Amino acid sequence: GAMAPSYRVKRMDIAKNDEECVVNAANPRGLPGDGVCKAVYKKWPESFKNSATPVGTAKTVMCGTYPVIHAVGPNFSNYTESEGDRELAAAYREVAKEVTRLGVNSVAIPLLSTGVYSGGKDRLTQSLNHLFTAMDSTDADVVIYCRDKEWEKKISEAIQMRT
Ligand SMILES: [Cl-]
Ligand SMILES: [Cl-]
Ligand SMILES: [Cl-]
Repeated sequence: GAMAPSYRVKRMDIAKNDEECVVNAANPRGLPGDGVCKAVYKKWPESFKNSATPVGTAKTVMCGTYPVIHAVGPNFSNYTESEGDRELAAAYREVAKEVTRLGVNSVAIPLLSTGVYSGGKDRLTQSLNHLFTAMDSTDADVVIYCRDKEWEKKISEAIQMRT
């Protein structure tokens, strides 16, 4: 585990992370996809061998010795707010299980269901709070990756508010 487990936020491409493993914001079919998923496909294409997994689950595939945790959040275009919220919570609980199983001291993680799976809503707070519910009992250093300058400020403020 980390000596003093922390949360941090960085505004940059998660394919350039400095952590011991990465969480892909995957689609259920293990396809290259777009956004974070396409960046992850270009950087770790070997990790997409048999990476298909259902909504609300995470499936780890090794690229060399580097673990890629494919986490499948719900597309809020298709799910009801209620069922989508349950699947989004579940995906992050499965990430925490994988991070623990792998024995890593650090993980790079995007905000699941905040981009093309957001159904056109701002889900920063919803997605981040489910990330914290899952990851608070883990001892890995967590580094959250985002692309927007206003999102960076809001995530940083949310981390600092817990102290
Ligand atoms: Cl970048
Ligand atoms: Cl998304
Ligand atoms: Cl963002």
